[PDB]
Amino acid sequence: NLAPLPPHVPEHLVFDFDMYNPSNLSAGVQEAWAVLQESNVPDLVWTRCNGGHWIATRGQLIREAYEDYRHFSSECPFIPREAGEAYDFIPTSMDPPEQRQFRALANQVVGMPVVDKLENRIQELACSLIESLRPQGQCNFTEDYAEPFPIRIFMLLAGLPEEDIPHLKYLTDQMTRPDGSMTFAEAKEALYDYLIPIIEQRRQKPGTDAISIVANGQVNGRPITSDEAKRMCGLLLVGGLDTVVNFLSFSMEFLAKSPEHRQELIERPERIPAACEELLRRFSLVADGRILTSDYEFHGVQLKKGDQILLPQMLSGLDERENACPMHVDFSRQKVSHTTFGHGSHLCLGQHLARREIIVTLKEWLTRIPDFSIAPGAQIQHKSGIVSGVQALPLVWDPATTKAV
Ligand code: HEM
Ligand SMILES: O=C1C[C@H]2CC[C@@H]1C2
Repeated sequence: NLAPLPPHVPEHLVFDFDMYNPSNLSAGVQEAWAVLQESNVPDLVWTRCNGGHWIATRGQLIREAYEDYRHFSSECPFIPREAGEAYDFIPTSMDPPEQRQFRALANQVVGMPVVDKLENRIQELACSLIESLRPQGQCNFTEDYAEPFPIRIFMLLAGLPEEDIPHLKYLTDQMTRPDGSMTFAEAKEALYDYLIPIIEQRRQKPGTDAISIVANGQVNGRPITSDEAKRMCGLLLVGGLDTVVNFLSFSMEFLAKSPEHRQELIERPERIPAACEELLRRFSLVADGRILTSDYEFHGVQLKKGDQILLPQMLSGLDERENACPMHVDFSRQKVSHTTFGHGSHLCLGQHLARREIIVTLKEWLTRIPDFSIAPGAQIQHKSGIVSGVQALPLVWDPATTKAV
């Protein structure tokens, strides 16, 4: 299902990439997207899939488009258009200068100072989850750790019941990795239906949770509205539930397959921070975009007003111009270049939280379960979309080689 090429699109620029079902998926999701960076592909291409849109394939263009909010607007950041149109999360669907006030608030909730406050729980949950797994010599890492670890920390931050997870998780998944089961507007509506009562409850009787803080915040000297709070929280959920979860699986899948990388972190712990950035570069997983506010010539390609462009945050760091031997994991790279957390005014607020969750996990897992591998004959399946994921990750290990702490 390729849409007919618009008249302004030169046929030499066509490359029919399906962000939702890329051809090389078997090889891995990063590898499947990396095809866009082969010598045969122009830097800026047009795909006829998903209704037709542009894709920037290079770190250079991605960074520029991100910096340029005057031309590339956040207003409609998701492909396909219907999804981008229904998308109304704050601060993500807004441009500066309006964005700024909303960002300052979300920052109060997810920011540095919150991490510093939650540090002991993160460490506590990580240790508890691992210890519980250790003696079993086998898990489903995605269901057993990747999911509960980050999610329970989020549920804690948000003051939401663990009971709600499954429901919330599903709706979130529909938004980033649509199934066909529900349209974006539908999913969005369901999420909002969930939240509305909660926001109401917390405007009345405020707590110390993230929702209470957002529901009663000030923006541009006045109180946030119910609709604004709902739009903020909807974003917080997607970030809390769907990002860190997916990243850990990719990282763990890699560690499971590379004994020498595990060893390196075991002996040279001082390398964990560097390694964490290198995994962020190598297993980058977000791809959203922007919308042209007007006709604009960019790197000699004529973009028309209303055109959408995918600016895959995932691709910057896989770009050979940015990182020599990009598909290779090297914890001792002199410079790890990526835009895994974005670039420009929308730079990820939760990055501090995400790095803490990653680093604790590496340190704590390796401490207790230094030697593990993928279950014999398990075929690991990746999934692509706005946020790419791993379907399941069966791990196996010998209990006898683990260490209780
Ligand atoms: C590995 C984990 C994560 C990745 C790769 C990631 C990636 C991103 C990216 C690429 C953007 C910008 C999108 C754009 O420019 O359209 C973003 C923005 C955002 N992320 Fe993160 N994120 C992660 C974790 C989180 C977490 C855990 C939270 C909160 C619980 C979160 C909250 C946010 C918020 C609030 C923004 C919007 C900032 C603004 O618009 O000013 N993120 N993230
Ligand atoms: O809406 C979105 C922007 C990035 C963070 C969550 C999801 C991907």
